[PDB]
Amino acid sequence: MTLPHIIRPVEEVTEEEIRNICSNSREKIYNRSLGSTCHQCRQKTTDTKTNCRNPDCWGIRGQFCGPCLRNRYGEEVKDALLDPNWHCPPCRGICNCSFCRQR
Amino acid sequence: MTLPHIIRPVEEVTEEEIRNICSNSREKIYNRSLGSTCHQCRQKTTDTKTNCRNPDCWGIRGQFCGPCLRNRYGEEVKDALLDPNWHCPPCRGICNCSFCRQR
DNA sequence: TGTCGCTGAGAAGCGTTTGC
DNA sequence: TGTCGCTGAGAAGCGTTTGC
Ligand SMILES: [Mg+2]
Ligand SMILES: [Zn+2]
Ligand SMILES: [Zn+2]
Ligand SMILES: [Zn+2]
Ligand SMILES: [Zn+2]
Ligand SMILES: [Zn+2]
Ligand SMILES: [Zn+2]
Repeated sequence: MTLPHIIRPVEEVTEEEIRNICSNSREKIYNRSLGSTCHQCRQKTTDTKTNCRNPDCWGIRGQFCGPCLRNRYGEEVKDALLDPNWHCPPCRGICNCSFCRQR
Repeated sequence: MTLPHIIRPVEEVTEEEIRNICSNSREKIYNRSLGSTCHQCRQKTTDTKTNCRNPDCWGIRGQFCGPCLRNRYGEEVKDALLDPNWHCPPCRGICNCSFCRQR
């Protein structure tokens, strides 16, 4: 059931993907088929989300929506998508989601 | 992929299952279809194996073969199968398998 | 510009495997 | 009477969800 984690190279990141980053939480488009889930807000939407570059990372915990990364971690998805060494907050051990800050 | 954990009641344990407990490791029958895996020796065989009674337990880590439970933990599968309150060594946190004693 | 609860999740088994 | 290495594993998303 675990969705495979695939590292998208920074040179392979499209400007269409960059412009499809969500800016306002309430303006999201839910899609049970093509959408992706943000680890923080746990909403499966079509807006572009971050991609963890840690080889040992797995699953969906590296995917964060636009609003979530800039409000819970003070970082921009556009910078994380083009960051060669970006690790998700779970990898950094700084995730403050409902689950992570309890466990 | 996780095999569901089902608690077999002690009153529902068959004498045929009891007599099918493995006694010698080298006299095991491998079966990729009907066999079960022992958490300790990691062999999928048809010999009767233990069943953890912990409700929060999951997966295969509660299944131990005859030789493994009596050689690594000094306990008998026949006693564990009829024990109302038996928890597997992983639940007791005393598992000494190759993986558990490292992590 | 905004978030958590809840279910169900939380591997398993072949291969290179058997104590001195 | 006997055991470990190795791959691949290690959730995800709807519902009861949006900061004052
Ligand atoms: Mg799974
Ligand atoms: Zn989010
Ligand atoms: Zn990560
Ligand atoms: Zn988290
Ligand atoms: Zn065994
Ligand atoms: Zn158990
Ligand atoms: Zn173990």
